[PDB]
Amino acid sequence: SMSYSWTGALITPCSPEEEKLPINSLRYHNKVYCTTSKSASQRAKKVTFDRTQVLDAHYDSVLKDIKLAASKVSARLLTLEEACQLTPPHSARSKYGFGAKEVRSLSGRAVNHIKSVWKDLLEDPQTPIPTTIMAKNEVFCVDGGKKPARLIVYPDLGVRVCEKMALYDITQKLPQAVMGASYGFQYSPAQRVEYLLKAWAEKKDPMGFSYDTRCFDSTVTERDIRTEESIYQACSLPEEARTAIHSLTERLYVGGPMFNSKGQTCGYRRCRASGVLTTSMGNTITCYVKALAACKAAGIVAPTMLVCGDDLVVISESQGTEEDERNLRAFTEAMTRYSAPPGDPPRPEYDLELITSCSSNVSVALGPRGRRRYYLTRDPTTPLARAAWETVRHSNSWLGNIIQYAPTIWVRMVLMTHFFSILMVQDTLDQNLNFEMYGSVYSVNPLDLPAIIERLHGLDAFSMHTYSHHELTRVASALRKLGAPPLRVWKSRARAVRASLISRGGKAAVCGRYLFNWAVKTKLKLTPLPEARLLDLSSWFTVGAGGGDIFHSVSRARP
Ligand SMILES: CCN(c1cc2oc(-c3ccc(F)cc3)c(C(=O)NC)c2cc1-c1cccc(C(=O)NC2(c3ncccn3)CC2)c1)S(C)(=O)=O
Repeated sequence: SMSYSWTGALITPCSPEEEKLPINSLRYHNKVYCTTSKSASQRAKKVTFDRTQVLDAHYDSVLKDIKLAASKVSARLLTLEEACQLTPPHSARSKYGFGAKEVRSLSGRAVNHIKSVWKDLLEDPQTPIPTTIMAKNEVFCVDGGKKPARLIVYPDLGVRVCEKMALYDITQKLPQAVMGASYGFQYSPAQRVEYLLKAWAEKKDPMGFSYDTRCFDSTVTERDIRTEESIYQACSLPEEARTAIHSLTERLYVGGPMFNSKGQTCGYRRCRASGVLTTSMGNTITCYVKALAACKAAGIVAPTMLVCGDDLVVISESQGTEEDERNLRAFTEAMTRYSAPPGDPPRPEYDLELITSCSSNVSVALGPRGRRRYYLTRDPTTPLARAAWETVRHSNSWLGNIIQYAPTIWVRMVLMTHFFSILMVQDTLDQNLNFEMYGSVYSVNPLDLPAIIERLHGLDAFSMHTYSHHELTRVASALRKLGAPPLRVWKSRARAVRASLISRGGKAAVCGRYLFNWAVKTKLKLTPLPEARLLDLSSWFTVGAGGGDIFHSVSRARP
């Protein structure tokens, strides 16, 4: 069927929008742009297409294996209170006279509304649950042609809290149980790099590829979503959870009406809703089922897979150049029949460093003893374009980028320097900041960055040097494109930021010493941070990182 039908009503904004920075620094005015609801119709057309799905014995066999693996899981309902605390503080307010603040504080109006939503899920398994469709306002660098806005489709806040009560515990247990080491979200960046190097090394002759599905959410069929429900139902669950999961599947996940911000009927969806709890989990499991079945259909030899939502990497035993091309073509044809055709056809790679996945590539630099250190990086154009917009306007993406890409030269020299300088000038350094990342929210105090970085990337993230020529060229090109200061200027700025941080003492001084050790002549010998050992970041290493309206925070476990 068609992924979407449209009434012709526009995708409308809820708040005023800006395509360009106001000329009210104004050095980036013509270097950056923001997507708005004005390009929503162009995106709507791109995400609307017919799906045909033909499954075979390879798909059937893999699905039977997943269902048996899911049978081992036991999951429980979350209490209303647990689901309320997982809700981010600025999650889109309900249409029923309450917002995330009232949800988190367990106010009478919010609680009573959520209880009647839950009761309604138990009593009615069919009435379509309305959704809102919105165009995202995201920043990119001017370069072919302006990117149209991405679209999000979500149910009301009351329904979102109910999804957590029914399925949150499943999202924390089911993906690892059915996918094992293939489940991408479980790894910190250092552990992902370790897994990739190990998978590459355990091949007699390694060949790898990334597989980019064209608009994965739209390729997800009604049958794929009802199959996801049957994988959920294979778990040992309380009866109440089974009823609510079935009702959420038929009333919301399989499809339903979409309304614009004005309350006008906008369209009808027959594919994945971008803004529901099960998007990240369902995409991960469904991508995994299709890809493993396609590996079997193609004759991919000894595959090792890594899956994060719709991002997929397959590392296997090379069968020779001609055979590898033939097997990848056969892999693409099988993925196409399963309703997952590619954007660009996959290419066999014989160097792990040449594979791009989740917009990232593995790069090499040297450590304190001149030993090789592998890390994930990416083109910094979009992170730097967003940092420029957010500095000119207010406050976010910079914190998410610092955390994910802490060992990169562009984070160390540019992002870290600029944002620690802004934090001190604002005198709002010792505050927890909330930042949005793929539909979920994280609360991090910047003063805790050294311990967080050590836990995620290791102590080598503060002592890496001799970055690659490709990496240095990519960073210098991005800064030039944006008309931003070159790398040579960031060292002098970092010395000042480091001095200011040290002069403040305490945690601020630890940030100065660890994060900016690269900027000084007389390097200190950085030792492991005892605080890093106590960190509890359990929720961070789950599908919750890829979406689902989840609030993640930094906890500290007792020894
Ligand atoms: C999204 C970027 N990253 C990633 C880079 C990656 O590179 C490959 C990859 C590259 C090359 C290759 F040959 C094979 C594979 C990935 C892959 O698995 N492809 C199948 C992959 C996944 C992520 C990722 C995705 C989603 C969440 C988090 C995530 O939660 N990140 C953290 C975080 N995010 C926010 C807030 C706080 N913490 C840091 C934990 C990571 S990265 C650099 O962060 O590891």
